[PDB]
Amino acid sequence: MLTQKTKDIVKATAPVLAEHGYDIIKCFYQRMFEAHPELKNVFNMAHQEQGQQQQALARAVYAYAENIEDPNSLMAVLKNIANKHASLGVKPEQYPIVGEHLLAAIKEVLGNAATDDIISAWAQAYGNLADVLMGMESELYERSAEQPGGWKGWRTFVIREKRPESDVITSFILEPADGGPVVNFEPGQYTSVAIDVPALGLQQIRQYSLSDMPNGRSYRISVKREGGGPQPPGYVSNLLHDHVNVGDQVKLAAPYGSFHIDVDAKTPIVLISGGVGLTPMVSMLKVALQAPPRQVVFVHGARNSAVHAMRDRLREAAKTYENLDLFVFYDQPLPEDVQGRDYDYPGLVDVKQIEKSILLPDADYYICGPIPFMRMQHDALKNLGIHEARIHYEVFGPDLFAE
Ligand SMILES: Cc1cc2nc3c(=O)[nH]c(=O)nc-3n(C[C@H](O)[C@H](O)[C@H](O)COP(=O)(O)OP(=O)(O)OC[C@H]3O[C@@H](n4cnc5c(N)ncnc54)[C@H](O)[C@@H]3O)c2cc1C
Ligand code: HEM
Ligand SMILES: Clc1ccc(CO[C@@H](Cn2ccnc2)c2ccc(Cl)cc2Cl)cc1
Repeated sequence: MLTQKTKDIVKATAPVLAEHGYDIIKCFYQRMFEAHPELKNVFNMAHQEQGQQQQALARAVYAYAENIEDPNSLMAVLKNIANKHASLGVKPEQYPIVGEHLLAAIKEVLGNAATDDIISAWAQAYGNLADVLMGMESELYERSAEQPGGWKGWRTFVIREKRPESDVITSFILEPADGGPVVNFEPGQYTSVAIDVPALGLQQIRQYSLSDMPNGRSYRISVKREGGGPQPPGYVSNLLHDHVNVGDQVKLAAPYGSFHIDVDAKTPIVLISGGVGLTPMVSMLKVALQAPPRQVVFVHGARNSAVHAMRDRLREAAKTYENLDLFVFYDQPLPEDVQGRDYDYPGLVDVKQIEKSILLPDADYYICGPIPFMRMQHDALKNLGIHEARIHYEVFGPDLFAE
């Protein structure tokens, strides 16, 4: 537990760590993987190769230092991290490993600036946080294990169905190879696919939102091909698209995540998604639609019809259910796409254009999609006067972003 003096050093030195983030990250991974190559099966080996994490790291040390006197705010984001670590299968015995290399890295990068006081302070902060996280991750592991259909670590699943949803998004329906029940989850939650990457000669792990409702038998994920156009292709998403088929096997983690609807609630929901960001919205849609009433506004932005996933299914849903409003935005509509017919509005999702349809009293708003899309939606919702507490978001990447 941290003395006042220790927290003050953290507050005074976080900028130094954030400034040297690139070199630290680079040194940390060089050291850790030399000591423990096997850890390369748990981390992302694309990472580009570390840029996104430097951003994450810079934001994370600042926010930590900015909230070190407020344990409640700190507990909340720790929960999101525990959930992500639980999904990856992070183990208490790995905490001393990360710690040594992180500290050895920080020390080697700061060199002369790495005083005893400073190294002592971040080392205590590493330990304080390690403790909290391990306890949270353990409690999450036990809760999955004990529930009907639950498990710890990886369970083998077989692909039963593989269906294209658009040019770029394909669904996979998964049943356990053992043939038993699967655990319940909250709409909005994710699994993690663990699979061997031939090009890498390594296992890689990626999160995917569970895109259908709980049924007790199977899970659905819906995967966007992260393809070419100067940028290198994604590892796992291309692998699922081209090389995984009906009858092949993957490993899955139990459902985790802190982004979801309260199923027992009867208050309304506004579901705002961009592109593949729709995947957890569909699960929330399908659940909320049973039980009086409940009231769902499904607001989706896509490029056009070619890349619009689940297009015919949502359209049919909007004419079968009185409690569902559908609003579709097309950013660059194809010539065969016609407004007032195949989509509602052109351009980006803009909540002002449907303001009275979305501002249901004491609603909950849920946002998923690319970061600038989420800032944009968050901002717009906040200019209508919705309380920060009523806006919920999930990042398809590290972070900690639109915090
Ligand atoms: C909570 C959560 C939920 C998610 N839900 C979904 C979902 O429902 N559906 C879905 O499709 N995805 C979802 N994702 C995203 C998904 O987990 C993966 O990040 C995504 O599928 C890409 O993985 P990959 O292995 O294909 O790409 P990686 O190999 O991990 O590469 C990542 C990206 O960087 C690019 N890149 C790689 N190398 C470079 C380079 N050196 N220079 C520049 N760019 C580079 C790649 O093209 C790719 O777009 C979710 C993520 C999270 C965190
Ligand atoms: C105090 C110790 C730790 C802290 C504060 C910490 C914090 C974080 C944070 C902030 C993230 C990003 C969360 C997200 O993407 O939503 C993360 C991700 C991650 N952590 Fe930790 N973590 C710690 C320890 C560990 C340990 C011990 C392991 C064991 C291998 C580990 C493995 C990972 C992995 C694999 C990711 C995902 C990043 C990626 O995509 O590669 N972490 N952690
Ligand atoms: Cl200089 C420094 C100071 C504090 C941390 C704190 O956390 C580190 C270690 N780590 C990695 C995975 N899990 C934990 C980290 C977190 C998140 C991300 Cl996205 C990258 C990193 Cl490196 C890291 C470098």
